[PDB]
This record gives sequence, C-alpha cells and structure tokens, in this order.
Amino acid sequence: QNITEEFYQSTCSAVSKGYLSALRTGWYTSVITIELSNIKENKCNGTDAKVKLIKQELDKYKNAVTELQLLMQSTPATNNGSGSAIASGVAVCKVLHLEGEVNKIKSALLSTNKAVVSLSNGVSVLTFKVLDLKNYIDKQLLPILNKQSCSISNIETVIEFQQKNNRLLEITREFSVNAGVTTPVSTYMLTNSELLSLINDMPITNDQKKLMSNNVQIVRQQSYSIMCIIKEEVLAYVVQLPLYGVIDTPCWKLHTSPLCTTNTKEGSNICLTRTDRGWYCDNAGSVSFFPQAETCKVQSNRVFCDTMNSRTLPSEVNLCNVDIFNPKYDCKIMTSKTDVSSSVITSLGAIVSCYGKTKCTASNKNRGIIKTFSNGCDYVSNKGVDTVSVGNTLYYVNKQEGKSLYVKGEPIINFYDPLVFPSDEFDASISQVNEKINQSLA
Amino acid sequence: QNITEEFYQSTCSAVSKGYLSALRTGWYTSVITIELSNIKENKCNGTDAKVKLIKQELDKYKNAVTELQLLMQSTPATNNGSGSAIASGVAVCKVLHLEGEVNKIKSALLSTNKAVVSLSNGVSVLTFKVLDLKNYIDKQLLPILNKQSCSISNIETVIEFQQKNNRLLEITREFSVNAGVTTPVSTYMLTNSELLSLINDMPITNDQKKLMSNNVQIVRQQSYSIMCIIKEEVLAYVVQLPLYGVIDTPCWKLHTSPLCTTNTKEGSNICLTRTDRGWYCDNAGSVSFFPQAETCKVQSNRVFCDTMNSRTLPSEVNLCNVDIFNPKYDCKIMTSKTDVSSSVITSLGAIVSCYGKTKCTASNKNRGIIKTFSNGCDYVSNKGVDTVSVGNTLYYVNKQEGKSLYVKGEPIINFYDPLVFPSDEFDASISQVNEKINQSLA
Amino acid sequence: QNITEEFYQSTCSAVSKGYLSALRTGWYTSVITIELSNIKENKCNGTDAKVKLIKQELDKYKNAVTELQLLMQSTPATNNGSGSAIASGVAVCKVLHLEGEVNKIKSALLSTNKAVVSLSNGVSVLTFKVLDLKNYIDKQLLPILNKQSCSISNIETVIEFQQKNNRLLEITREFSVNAGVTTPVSTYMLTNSELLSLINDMPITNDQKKLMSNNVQIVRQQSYSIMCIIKEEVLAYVVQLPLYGVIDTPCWKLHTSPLCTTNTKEGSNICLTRTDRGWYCDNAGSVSFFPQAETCKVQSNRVFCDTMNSRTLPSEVNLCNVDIFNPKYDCKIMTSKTDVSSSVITSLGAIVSCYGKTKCTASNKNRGIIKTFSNGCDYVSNKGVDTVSVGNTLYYVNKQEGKSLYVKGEPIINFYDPLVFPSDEFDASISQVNEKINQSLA
Ligand SMILES: *[C@@H]1O[C@H](CO)[C@@H](O)[C@H](O)[C@H]1NC(C)=O
Ligand SMILES: *[C@@H]1O[C@H](CO)[C@@H](O)[C@H](O)[C@H]1NC(C)=O
Ligand SMILES: *[C@@H]1O[C@H](CO)[C@@H](O)[C@H](O)[C@H]1NC(C)=O
Repeated sequence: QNITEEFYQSTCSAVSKGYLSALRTGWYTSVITIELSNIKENKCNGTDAKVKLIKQELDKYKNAVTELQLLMQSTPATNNGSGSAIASGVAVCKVLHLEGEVNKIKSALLSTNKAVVSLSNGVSVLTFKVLDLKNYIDKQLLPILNKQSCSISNIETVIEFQQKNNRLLEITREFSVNAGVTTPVSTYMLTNSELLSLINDMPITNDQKKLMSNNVQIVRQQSYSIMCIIKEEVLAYVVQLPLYGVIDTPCWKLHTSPLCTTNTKEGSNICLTRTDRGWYCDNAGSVSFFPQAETCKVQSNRVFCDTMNSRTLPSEVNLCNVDIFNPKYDCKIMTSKTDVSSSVITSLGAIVSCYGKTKCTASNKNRGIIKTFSNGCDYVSNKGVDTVSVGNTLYYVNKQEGKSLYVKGEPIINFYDPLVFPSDEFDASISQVNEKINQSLA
Repeated sequence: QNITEEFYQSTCSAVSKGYLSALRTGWYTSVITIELSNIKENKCNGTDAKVKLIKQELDKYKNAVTELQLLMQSTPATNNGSGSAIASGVAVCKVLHLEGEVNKIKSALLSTNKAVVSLSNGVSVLTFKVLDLKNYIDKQLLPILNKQSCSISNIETVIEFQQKNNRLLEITREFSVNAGVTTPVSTYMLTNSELLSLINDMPITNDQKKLMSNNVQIVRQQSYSIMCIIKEEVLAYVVQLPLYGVIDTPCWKLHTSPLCTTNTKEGSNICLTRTDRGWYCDNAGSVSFFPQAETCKVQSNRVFCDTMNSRTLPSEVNLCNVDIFNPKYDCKIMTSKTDVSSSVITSLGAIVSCYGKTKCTASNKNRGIIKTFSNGCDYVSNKGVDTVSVGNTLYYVNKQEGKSLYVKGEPIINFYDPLVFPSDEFDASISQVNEKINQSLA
Repeated sequence: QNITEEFYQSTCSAVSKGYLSALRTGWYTSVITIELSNIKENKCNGTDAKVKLIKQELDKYKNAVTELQLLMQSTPATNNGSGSAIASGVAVCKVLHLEGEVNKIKSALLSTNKAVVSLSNGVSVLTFKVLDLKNYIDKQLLPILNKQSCSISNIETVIEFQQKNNRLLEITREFSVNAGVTTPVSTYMLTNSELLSLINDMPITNDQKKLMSNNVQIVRQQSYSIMCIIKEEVLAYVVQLPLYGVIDTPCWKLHTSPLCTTNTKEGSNICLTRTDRGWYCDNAGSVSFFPQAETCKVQSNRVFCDTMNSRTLPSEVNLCNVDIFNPKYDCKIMTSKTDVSSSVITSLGAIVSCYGKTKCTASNKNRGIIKTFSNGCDYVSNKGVDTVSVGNTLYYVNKQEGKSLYVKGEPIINFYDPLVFPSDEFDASISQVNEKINQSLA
C-alpha cells in the first residue's frame, strides 16, 4: 500500500516502487449456451396487428441466427487466429465442431442449466445455459402459429417475447461488428451474477477468487468472448477468462526523459535518454518487463499485466536505477541532438526537461507559480504542486500520496566530449557508446 | 478561408497555409445527475403477466445499478488515472466522495432540475438532472408493489417504465465496456438539447459560444464522460468539455516525402527526408507542433487540436520551409538508402517520390493519364487531376480548391558526396550531417 | 489449399507459402435512402397515456434527425476527408448536395424501393430504400394528431411505431459517435439480405460475386458507411464496398527474428535482423508488400489486403529468402546489441531466439517438454508441439496443418568481425553494411 518514488538526477529518470503484481499466466475457457428452437418457415393466412408484431419480432430471431451463421463461416472460428491470445478458446471452439459434443453439453444442461462437462479433448469446461429461448418459443409461440389460422391472443405475449429475444439480438450485434471476438466481455455476453458465479466455481484457490471478485471490471477488460457454432438448437460461445499465476510480487515503473547539455542554441548540445521505460515486475527469479503501456492496468496499488506482451530480463536489470555504469548489466540508452523541452508525469511527481528559451514552471492552484525550472532535467513532487507547464503545454500532476526521494547526482551527459560523442544512436548502450568513443579516439 | 500550398522541390516537402486555429488549453467540468430510488427487495405473491413484465424490467434497473457500483470500485474513479486528460474531471469526481457534497447537489436540483453549485473545493460547477427516475418509480410503481398483493394495472405503465429506464440502461452499458470513461460523449450521456444548453451557460465569451455551438460534433469527439458515484439515491457522472483558449491564429501542415538521388539500381543512391511533419500553429509567441495526426481534427478551414500532445517550438522553425540550411534553426532530417516509390496526398495536391523502375502517373477521370512522373520527387496540384498511381497503389487527390505554388529549386541531395554521406541517420539534422562529413574528410 | 513453410537458419527468418490473394483495388458506391416525413410541431390539448407514449417516441424521431443534421454540418461530408479511403464515397456524397439529385433518387424509388440511378456526375449508382417511414407516419400517425384533439387508439400502433423507428435510431447513434463514418458496416446500416442483394446486382463478374458472398463478414469489415444529407424528406447515406481486382495470385508472409552471436554476457555479442516482415503478394508483374498486419485479413488460405497501405517492390525482392547476399536486390537488415530472448509464432511453427541465461523450451500438452532450445535462433514445426515458452512468456503454436522445411545454413552473423561491425543500424542493408566495414578497415 506504501507508494514511494526515487528520482535519479544523474540519469534523468525516476522509478515508482511499492506496487503489487497480478500477472496473467493462463486462461480459463467456459462455454456459454443459449437454447434455441429450429423452426419451419410458418406463415399465417391473415394479417392481424397482434400477429404482425410477432411476425416482425420473429424476423429478428431469424436474422440474428443467419448473421451468427455467417460469423461461424469466417475467422477466427476456422483456420486463422491460433497464434494469438484466443488460442485456448479456439481449441474448445474447434472441439464443439465434433459430434456429439453439442449433444454432450445439451444433455448436461436440461436439468440444471449450469454444469461442468468433460469434452473428448480432455478439458473440464464449465457450461452455462443463460437463456432457454426454445422452451419459451415452443410453449407459447409455436402452437399459436401451427393452426393454419393464428390466434388473436393478448399482446403481453409480444412484449414478453421481445424481452427474451433482446439479449440474443445484442450478442449477435456485438459479434457482427467485432468479427466474432469481443473484448471487454460485455454484460450481455456474461452478466455480473453469471460472471461472479463463474469465478466462484473455477479450479482456483480461495485467494484468487477474492482477487478476481474484487476486480470484476478488470477481469472483464482482460477477457475474450468467442463465437463458435449454431448446431442442433444450441448457440454456444466461449468466454476466455484470465488466470493470474503471479500475485503479490513487487513491481515498479521506470520513467525516463531526455538529458541534454545546457546551452542555449541555436547550437550543438548533445543528449542521451534511458530506454526500455515501462513496468517491471519480479517473476520466477527473473524480471518481467512490459514496454507497452496498454498491457498493464493499475488498480489501487496492484498492477494487472499480460505476460504475452512481456520480455524476460535478468534481475540485474534493476542496476540501471542505482548505477548506470555497472558491468553486470549493459544498460541501454539512445542519443540525439533534439534539445526540445518536455515533461513526464510520474506517479508521485513530474520530471521536467527544460532546454532552450522555453518557459517551464510548476504552479499551485491557489498560490500560483512556485517553481521555475532552469535549463536541464529536474523533478518536483506532487506535494503542494497541482500543474506543470512546459511552453504552451499544461500537465496535471497525479495527486496520489507517497513519499518522494530526490537522488542528487551529476548528469552523466557532462562526462562525454561532444566532439567525439555519437549523437544519433537509435538503440545503443553504455558499453556500446564508450567503445564507439575509443575507436574515434585513434 | 483562403487555402494555399507551397511545394519545395529542393527539400521534397510541402506546406498547406491558410488555416485557423482552435487549440484546447483548458477543461470545463459539469456534473450530470440521475435521480434514483432506493428500493427494498419487494416481492409479490402471485405471478401475473402484467406484473411479471414489471418484475423483469425492474431487474434491469437493479442490475444496472450493481454494474455501475462495480465501475465505482475500479479506476479511474479511485487512485490511478490522474496524470492523464481526465485529471480535471477526476478532481470533481473525488470531491463528490465527500459529504455532504451529494446532498448539496441534490438540494439544488429538486426545484429547477438544472443549477450551478459551489463545491467544498471551490469550483463553480453546473449540475444537471436529466432524469428523475425516483419521482416516477415512487409515484406509480412503489405503491402497487407495497400491497403484499400487487395490482393488475394497465400495461401502459410497463411501456412508460421501459422508456424512462432506457436511457439509464444505455449509460450503464457504455460505461461497463469503457472502464467508466467514454469518448466521444454519446447523445445518451448528454443530448443535443442538453449539450447546447450547457454551452450557452458556460463562463466563456460570446465568441467561444458560437464556435462550440457551430461545431457540436467536434466538441463531442473531444469531450469525456466519467462515472463517479451512486450515493444517496443520486447517480452522478462528470462530463469534461474542452475550452479553446487559442482561436484564429494561423496554422499550417507540413508534408514530407523521401528525396533520393536518381539512378536505377540495383545500386547505391543516397536519400534524405525532412522530419517532424504534422500540424504547426502559432501560440503565444512560439509555435505549437502536433506530430500525431490523431490529435488535430480539421473542420472547414479551422484546425481543432489538443495542446496536451504538442511540443513548443521557437518561431524560427518555419525557416526550414524557406531555407533548410539556415543557422538560426537546426532543421532535422533522416537518411536512408531505401529507394522505394511512394506518394503523399497533401491538401491541394500530391507529392510523388518515384524511384527505380516504378510506374508513377497522375490520371484524370475522363481524360486518362495526364502526367508521367520521372525519377525524383515531383508535385502536382489537384487542378484537373483526380487520381495518382504509384506502382500498384492508387491515391485519390483531395478536391478542395486552393491556389498552389511550385517553388523550383535544386534537390539538396545532389549537394552531398555519396562516398562520405551518412546513409542511416534515424533522427539527425543538417548541422549534424555536415559535421559528420567533416570528421570523415580527415 | 496447400500451406507450406520454409525456415532459413542462415537469416533467422521464415516464409509461409501457399496462400491466395484477394487485394482490394477499387471501391463501389451505393446510396441507401430512408423515406422520412417532414412534420409541423403539432401538439395535442390533452395528456393521454396512449398519446403520451407517441409523444415520447416521436421526440426520438425528432432528435435523431437533429443529430444527423449536426453530422451533416461536420466532416467528412464537407471539406476535409478527401485524401483518405472514403474519397469515392465523399464524391457521391457531394453530388447529392446538388439539385435535383435528391429528387432524382426519390422518384426512382417510389415504385420499386430499389433501383439504379445515373447522377449528374456520370456514375451509375445503385439506390436502396430500406425504410419507408414517411408512408407509415402519414397514414397512421399524422391524421390522429391533426384533429386538434387526438384519438385514444389502440396501443398496438405505439409498438408498431417503435419497431419502424428502431432502425433509424440505431443508425443515428452509430453515426453520432463515429463522426458520420462507421467501419465495419453494421447490420443496421445494411442487413444481410440487403448486402447480399447488393452484391448480386453489382457490375462484376460471376466469380467475384461468389467470392464476396462467401465472405460477407470480411466484406463488412472492409466497407465504409458515410452519412450525407437530410434533404426533402429523404435520408441518404453512402455504403462503400470493396472491389477485389487481384484474385488468386500467390501470397506469402515473411517472419523475422533477431540473429545474434552466441555468448553468455554480460558482454558484447552483435546482432542483425531482417526487416520488412509482413505479407507479400504478386501483383501485375511486381510484388505488393504490406508491412502493417492490420491491413491484411486471412480467411482460410486466402489473404484479403488493401492496396492503399502497400508498397510496390520488384519481383527480385523474393531473393532475400533464397540468398540474402544477392546483388540483384539490396536486402535490408537492422543491427543492435540487444541479446534479449523472444519467439515468433509463424503459420506452421515457431521461431525461437534464445540468448543469455533464458530458459526456452517447446512443450507438449500431455507429454511435457520435448525440445530445449540452445543459444541461437532455432525453429520447430507445429507437429506434436502445442506451446513454446521463452523465459516467463508462454506462446501457443498455430495448429493448422502444413508441411515444414528446415533450410540448414550457417548464421550470417558469424561472417562479420565484431570489432568492426556496426551494431546500431536502424534501417541498413547488406551492401550498406559491407561498405561501412570497408571504410573502417582503412
Ligand atoms: C508505510 O506506510 C505507513 C503508514 O501506515 C508509515 O507509517 C510507514 O512509515 C511507511 N513506510 C515507509 C514509507 O517506508
Ligand atoms: C483570397 O480569396 C479571394 C476570394 O474571394 C480572392 O479574391 C483572393 O485573390 C485570394 N487571395 C489570395 C489567394 O492571396
Ligand atoms: C498438396 O496437398 C495434397 C493433398 O491432397 C498432397 O497430396 C500433395 O502432396 C501436396 N503437395 C505438396 C505439399 O507439394
């Protein structure tokens, strides 16, 4: 719960410590079924207002099935889509193409509406029947059609049919514009009462059940819904839920900013920037790194990340935060001559890289300007500061409370000779730059 | 309203002038409230068709509140989400967690349904009550439930309840699949009559009211809707509207394209390309630059950009369009050996970089091919041209009318010696390349 | 239908052959019309429950038109949006601003509801009237309003009006939050029965009709819906369909992975990686290349790509797969010192780049670990393998069946001297690296 932050003046970088991990290492597949009714193209002789409304609402049921059958003919239910994140779901999606797998799940749900199943591929899958639309249609709609003259029943049956058919039409619509795969999983795909009941019945520890139940919105955002088949009066689609195998290991986020020589110009000042910024978490003796910010979602002091878009780095990678010149790890930097001003809003403050004739200030909402940044790379904590201005750009500082630490140190950009410094390294390293200088010093 | 364009043959770049600015420099927060009714889990003894429909439609009201309460437990309403664009909205979202802030806005809306409020944090916020669902439920639905036997009233009350509850269910659905933050702000979050009435009552000049009212769709696309609380029979969510503090200052868009030596090969021809293409606008003595094309939205001759994703550059940056070798500003270029053909559709024409054995032509819809591009970097105005073909790729030229200017000049790629030219500079500059040549000339 | 794959050990790259092309080279524009009724602000004297529901449902019709008129005032219907993919649609969208173009399409649809038209710009466009809402309103809703006292008719007219108005409200909502351009084209914009009937009546060969009809979901994902006008009781919007002019030409996908020297360190090992990975297809004597993976969609063994985001390359570009040192084409590589482990899931297997102390294995679901990768770049086919682990990251192998070919060869990284190797080339080439070595060897 304690959040702390350290700013390294020598490297123009900051690290936000104190977070807890929640890394997804596996998937859990569950089949959601909707009992449907196969109908003949029945038609009535007369055009009655109470019957024409049923005629129109039945067409929505007929068109939604036709649309889902078109989604069944296209990816990812067939062929492409196996080397991605929905691989575990497609495996179950492909099993249901076998017979009588649809009969195996239909027979286990006619008595409870919700049960476990064992498929022929040997995966114990929880099956849900969230809508028994066949039971409703065959009991109150099919006999009235069948007469060859249809009844003029009360119109409340028409409204009851729209409510039963409403959830089916939304699922079809969500699948139709998302190529049969939706994420996050909407409440129409799986309601809150169904998702919570699904979490409580998963082969997981009691600790992981509380974790997922207290962050159901995060679970939805990291889940997938995959359309499968319409076979034998059963509409089945797989919901792929995340399994967090790494919990409560320490995480930290690295913030970087350009570090340049301070001159005003109109001239030549060299720069360097630490690379590989993002989220780092300890994971099985190594360190998992997440470069893309879209993969990690921060809730309170816990970080939910997906290990599919991660890189495994040795634990010595944390040495770049304490000593960038260490030999145990080759810390990576990029170089340039772009002396443009910018600011990075960290967790407990803001890094400000002010260069040229740019006006960089940190202001208070009531008090006004409380700090004017000189040329270079500086830092200010959120304590008492509300906004940071860099030129014509305004940044709002994160207000979450934590203790900050300003680690004083000489900027490492002053250790290099500009006449020999490689000022255009896209993805270099400290040892790569120092040896590139030794060659030019001949 | 006049749009002009200049093509610089020396640098293989173009500039589209004549635009007006509309840069967002601030946010305006307003609270939208929905009066709700806290209910007991009341149940009836009998199952009546006219009552069961109310039973089902009431469950949607009960599930939508439960879903929004789950969104209230997750970000950005708590902790994370303060260093982003919704910072001003989260500040008001956090204030409503205090008491009796919910009672302060509920008391000011029972008489008008729409009023200003002064929160404890000292921000004058406009509050709207767009739906008084409590008044409807407690007057026509609660007494019928309460009997311990429920009435068989007319079914028009059921349809009236679905219309009142329809807007609440859509807001919950839009929030549930967007982590409680939606953009653009949909008409269900804020209708056209409500948004226009909101713009007319904002502390802004009469000039800015006409600007926002004549571009309400652009305002929606640059606005945010943030879910906050469900506390004491009131559902409150903040709508964050943009404030354009820079209006009618001149803007221009820089288009670039690779400039290579003309040889056919199968061989070694060097190339260079101007960097930092995008939108430039004058802003407070400096120039705001917008590299990402997603930040600026062009409507008629006015450019709507967000200064959060901008860089403040000195006014001398425009010298790269008139003299790329000027000493007052270090113009940036990148180099490569990739002699691949490409085309850039500008505002009033198209830049064509034709290299190798590629067939580059500009055609007319009725006439046919009217220009065959030779090897090099050329330009053609939209006057009489409808399409541009580069190899197997077809580009459609923008048809908007403007005067074009072809600035003849020797391509600067011919000034360099290929045997000494650095042909792999990711992000270099003119002075950085000329000094990199002086070192190799030893 | 045959899918094969070749892995080149010398270049740490793979190619997936056997695919068929479906490249989009043109657009087809069609106008979809909705007959509307212009009304006066009629009001009734009494507040009747059967009439108030019509009062409320009519407000949705009045607000949806006002919202679409606001979308008509903004882009892309006016000015900006011509240099993009919707250029062909905007051309027809602009023609309908002329008179009496709206009268020309309204007169051709009062008798069939579906017909071809010839606009003044000379484009034969198919026009559809998918909803005659004017006929319904003026026949059953206007006379009841007109009385100055409105009738207490049966409430089934209210439900029939919500069904007729439902499709109009969804189109307005989809346009309002997408700036008047939606993609994919939803079923509400164009139903399956309407889209199939549209494909059958297009000026295309019988071969292209079967191709589009068997992949209607892919056609929807590559189509655009553009809002145009609300003029003279007619709501018109253009649906832009793709035209595939390149069919059944061979395609292949290039997969690359870093190739480094094998040392454990903590030290200096040089690396190189083949660039320009993605989809390649033969197209008119040349080769179309698609770098972005979002442009190509793979269905079965056919690849649907958009030539707008492609590059035309000579046919000799395939020589980098058989001989990277060939002089006929200058193959491009990038260099670095980043010895981080990673894996690339190909079509019929997986490339594994294992470096350092990283644990890289390929496992079977039932059997367990079946291959332990040594340091270097290796490959394994999907035959018998289900997952691949690289450090703390788990990859699922594509299970589609094909024959794989392991092309043995010495890694080309061993041919270079590390003391003279340029280890930071962002976008270089083989001939560019060998000449960069000749300069340093002086
Ligand atoms: C952690 O937080 C607690 C607050 O209960 C505080 O007392 C303690 O000093 C903190 N420890 C740190 C910041 O190291
Ligand atoms: C600006 O546009 C007007 C059109 O009213 C034209 O007369 C004038 O010459 C234009 N000025 C330019 C292009 O500098
Ligand atoms: C192509 O597939 C057929 C399967 O019918 C097979 O018999 C043939 O050997 C394959 N040809 C190849 C892989 O070259």
